Amino acid sequence: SRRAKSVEDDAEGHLIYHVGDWLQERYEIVSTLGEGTFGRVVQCVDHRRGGARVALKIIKNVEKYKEAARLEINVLEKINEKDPDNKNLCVQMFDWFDYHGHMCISFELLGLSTFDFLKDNNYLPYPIHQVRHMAFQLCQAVKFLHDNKLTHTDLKPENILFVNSDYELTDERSVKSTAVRVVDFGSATFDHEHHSTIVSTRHYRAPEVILELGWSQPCDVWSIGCIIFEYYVGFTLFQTHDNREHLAMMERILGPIPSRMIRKTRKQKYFYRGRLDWDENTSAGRYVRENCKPLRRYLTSEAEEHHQLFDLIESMLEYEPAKRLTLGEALQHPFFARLRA
Amino acid sequence: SRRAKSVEDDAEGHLIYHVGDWLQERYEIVSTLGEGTFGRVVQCVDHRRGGARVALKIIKNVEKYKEAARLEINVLEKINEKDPDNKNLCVQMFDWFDYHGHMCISFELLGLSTFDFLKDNNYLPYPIHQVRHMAFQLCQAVKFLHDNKLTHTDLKPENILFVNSDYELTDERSVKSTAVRVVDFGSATFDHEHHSTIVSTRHYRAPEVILELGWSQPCDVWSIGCIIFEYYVGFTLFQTHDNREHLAMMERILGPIPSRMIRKTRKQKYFYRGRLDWDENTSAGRYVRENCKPLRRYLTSEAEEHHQLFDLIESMLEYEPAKRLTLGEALQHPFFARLRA
Ligand SMILES: O=C1N=C(NCc2cccs2)S/C1=C\c1ccc2ncccc2c1
Ligand SMILES: O=C1N=C(NCc2cccs2)S/C1=C\c1ccc2ncccc2c1
Repeated sequence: SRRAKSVEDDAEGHLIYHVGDWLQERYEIVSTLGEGTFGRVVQCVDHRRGGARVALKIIKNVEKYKEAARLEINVLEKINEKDPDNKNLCVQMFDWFDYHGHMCISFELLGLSTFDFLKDNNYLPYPIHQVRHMAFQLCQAVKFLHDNKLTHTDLKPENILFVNSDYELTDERSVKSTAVRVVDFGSATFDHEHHSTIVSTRHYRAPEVILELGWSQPCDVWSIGCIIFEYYVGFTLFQTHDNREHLAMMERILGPIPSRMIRKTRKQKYFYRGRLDWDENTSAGRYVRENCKPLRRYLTSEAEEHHQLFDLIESMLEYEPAKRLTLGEALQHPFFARLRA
Repeated sequence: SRRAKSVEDDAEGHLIYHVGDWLQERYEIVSTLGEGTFGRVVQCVDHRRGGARVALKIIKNVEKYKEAARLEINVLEKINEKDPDNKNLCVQMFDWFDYHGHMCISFELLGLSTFDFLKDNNYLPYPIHQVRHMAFQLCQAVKFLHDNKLTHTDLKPENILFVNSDYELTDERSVKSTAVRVVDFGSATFDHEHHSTIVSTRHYRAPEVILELGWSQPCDVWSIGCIIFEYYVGFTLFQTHDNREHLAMMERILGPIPSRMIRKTRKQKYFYRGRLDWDENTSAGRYVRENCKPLRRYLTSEAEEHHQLFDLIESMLEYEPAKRLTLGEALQHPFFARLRA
């Protein structure tokens, strides 16, 4: 057990349980699989379902998380409605229910997340062939969403789970099968619905989000680019928590922000004389410059297949959303020629 | 640098800085002293003030934390107004200012918190003489607040700082001087002001708070009891994050909740047939019973001075706020006879 640290702790709002407890006279809690701001996920044995091992996501007993979970539920319903055979690469929901205020969602039991595998492997990056397969699947998965007028908005390695994270050793861990699925549709959004102003986890937030110019499907593609990169080098592309620094970092890695965007943003405070307001010759300046570099310098190799990866990444991190690569285009990219046939 | 984990991370809203930076052409940031939900505290050299080392509390650039900080500021102003010579045992604020949205407060540089000293010492508890001195000062400090129509509402070991945490070794750490001060008046509340429904950090939350019956000065005294205990055994008295469990724990440790309170609470969901709704013969039941016991069983010793401590604690954890020990009574308690003369 852990120490609460404030009047409003993540520790609050959870459902108490102990291994061996049953829910709805049906799910036997076997073990806890993880915790997130939303709640906990627990491994259960489903007894109205053969003994099948499932992943139960138990949501906090709080209005905001419960709202998000009701929204997540019908996003999952509309997913099963458009892909009965689970060929779409989004996680399969079995059932859901309110449990004394805690929304509960049952999913097929998967493996470790692509983040947690990495972390548990000392942030040693995935080999390129594995990055290719993973990236490919991630694009299919999210294109499916995009086709049905959805935007996930919170794509990140923790929300991409290996179907099975069994691995081999060498002193280094290597996953046996890079089959993956996309999870967490709590923030997912249809085109007709209200859009939150701020929408992604910092490291995967797209510039149009930062500058509140509006967002839609393209901001996912930005997230995807940032993930592919992370998979390839093993650390986040934008390690920052401040808007101005984040923008400073983009500029350095990607080149300058288009004035159209600078001019149109209500977030005018980060700009002076028409450019980003950021002195490179301060300590903050020194920090960004010392801690990141132009995108193409992160290449491990000179081989073509590596350069092809970075062309893909480079297109996904296009500043201007309308010019940014779509995921349809993404699946046609040279980098993926092997995996298509 | 650390990984953001959600759309709304603690990592967000902070002010970027680097050691060596100056603020207001005055404070030279020397080192970071810690982080909390509110912001960061940094050690600075004040150059409009002799070179004095101060603790600068830099608040996030966010409406809720900034509101709390404006409130914290005038609570500190009214404290200097009623005790010019800093004899009151609350921390001394030197100055404050808005810095591009970040409220900044300057304090005398103190030492490690009573929690962090403990933690850094493997949760080995403070000897009783030290507990006595600490408890005594904590009571004076908060009585001062109580006298001037205040309630801190967030008393906890992290908010009680040693003036100087220099220590001697033996394999065990022992602080050389148990002089302490009370910090963090972000949640502090006058009697005429609006009272938040929920007000303390879980482990120090008073039953009248949990059951939303109203609260005022007495709920601090509850917190204080819980702290004294923690100081004496080295771990929290109520290790829980759920209301019903928490109430279950109280009952076991303290005896049964007064029906008056059960009956009057709008939080009627935790009660059936007039008592707490809690089956002791479930696993949850088994957990509470196995993980805590009646208050007086935590005694390390049989000596009178130990029993005296527990009479004090026992009175501070009176269920009924009006019957609960006041801090005036507290300072007169037998346990403190040594320290008075
Ligand atoms: O719908 C979901 N949202 C998630 N959030 C990812 C997390 C982030 C931080 C802690 S968990 S997990 C999830 C469902 C989910 C589905 C199947 C699983 N199988 C094995 C292990 C975990 C699993 C989690
Ligand atoms: O007004 C305040 N509220 C605080 N909150 C306590 C924390 C809790 C978690 C991280 S910091 S510290 C504080 C002021 C404060 C004042 C003097 C100090 N001297 C040395 C070291 C730290 C210091 C912090």
